[PDB]
Amino acid sequence: ATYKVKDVTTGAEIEVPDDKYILDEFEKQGVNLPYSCRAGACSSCVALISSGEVDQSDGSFLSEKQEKKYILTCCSYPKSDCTIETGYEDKILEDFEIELAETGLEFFNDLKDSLPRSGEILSGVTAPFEAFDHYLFGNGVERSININDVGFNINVSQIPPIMSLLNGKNVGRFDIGSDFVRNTALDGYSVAAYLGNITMRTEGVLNVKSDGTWQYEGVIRSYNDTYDANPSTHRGALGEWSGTPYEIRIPGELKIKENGKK
Ligand code: FES
Ligand SMILES: [Cl-]
Repeated sequence: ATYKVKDVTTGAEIEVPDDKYILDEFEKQGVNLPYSCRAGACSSCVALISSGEVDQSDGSFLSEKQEKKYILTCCSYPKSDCTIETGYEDKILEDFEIELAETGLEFFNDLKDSLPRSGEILSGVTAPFEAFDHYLFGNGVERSININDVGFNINVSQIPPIMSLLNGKNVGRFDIGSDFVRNTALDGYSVAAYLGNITMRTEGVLNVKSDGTWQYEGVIRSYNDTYDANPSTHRGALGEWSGTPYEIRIPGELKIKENGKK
């Protein structure tokens, strides 16, 4: 047989026969699709499949659960009419990410009939689903969440302006006041999945002694997150599982106090 496989990404619509790989056939009819290993052992050629099915048993990199929504194009034979989305490597979810997504949606549905779509976002495990629902249905209304409710786990070792002094023959008392970017994946997938990269500010004093002991004390504050979950973002990846961008105000001050030895 020969089933039609459409690609959202390139727009193409190739007739691909059940005995041939999706990548190869696309390449034959002139469509350049991404790849690297060509041996079923990475994710360079991964696509989302949103309808139809395939035989990718020839590949191994994807977990059992990944394979429900993701295919490896360099090892995939269609078994039906397929719509897919190539170029998905940079949006793919890891197993532990998919588990959190699956569980958090289940819990979100448990409160999705009385969502305010304004004010405070509810913290924790439902936040990513709440922030995304607001993206679709909130018509750009500002939202907020206190910096102490987000669930940040921030260490000195993760703050560049502090560490550029701390890794260096620097001794004495240093006042530090600077913006830095926080990739909230450091704080675990449930914060990342709605905050992504966010600009923060730390103000405090670092003491470094000749003996190598140091201590730091100060605070952290956050600028507003710009929430955009369009089709090319990680947040959009969790969504596909149009809107309007919006701000998340993150008021308050987080306190920071640590010490160590070089
Ligand atoms: S290119 Fe490595 S899995 Fe297809
Ligand atoms: Cl600055």
